[PDB]
Amino acid sequence: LGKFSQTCYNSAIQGSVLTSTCERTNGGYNTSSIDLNSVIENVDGSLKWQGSNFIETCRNTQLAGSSELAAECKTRAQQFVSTKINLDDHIANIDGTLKYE
Amino acid sequence: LGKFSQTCYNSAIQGSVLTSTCERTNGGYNTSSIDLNSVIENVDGSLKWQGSNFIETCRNTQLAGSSELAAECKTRAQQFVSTKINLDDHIANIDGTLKYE
Repeated sequence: LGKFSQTCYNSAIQGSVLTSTCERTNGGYNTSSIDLNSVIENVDGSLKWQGSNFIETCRNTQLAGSSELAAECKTRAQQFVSTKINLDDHIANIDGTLKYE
Repeated sequence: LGKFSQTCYNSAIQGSVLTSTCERTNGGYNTSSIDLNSVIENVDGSLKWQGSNFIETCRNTQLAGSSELAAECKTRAQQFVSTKINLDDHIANIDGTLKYE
């Protein structure tokens, strides 16, 4: 997975766009770029690799306790993980209607 | 932030949709549902709160060395902090072109 920099060089970032000159399988080089905006995100100040849609990659979603979303979610290696998240962290009651904050 | 469960009852998860009977600012009960699909994501098997669009909430992006993207990104409390991520984690050279895997 990854490791572009081992066989590429003259790399540059301009905003979210990475450009690099990379060795071809059968010889010679090619310059290309990739826009990282759809795959990297800012999570509370940290750059992180964007995850997947949970309805697509998790099964058996259900409420655990009174406030927790639980599911079995796939790793990038297709192993299932038992996982919980507390909806009380960012889900509020505003005047009777559920809202995110 | 949050704490919907202190003032809501009969809470239900249907797929990505959360439903609850909630208390209203000035009495009575409200029933709302909210879709968690846009605010929670599956990160490597873990349910996590989804972050922000990076080019919209970060600045001063640069490549630090051969493969580290460095930036200043805004935290939830609106402060800029320094952060980096290793592009070699998921950016590959596929026959001379840059690809995410």
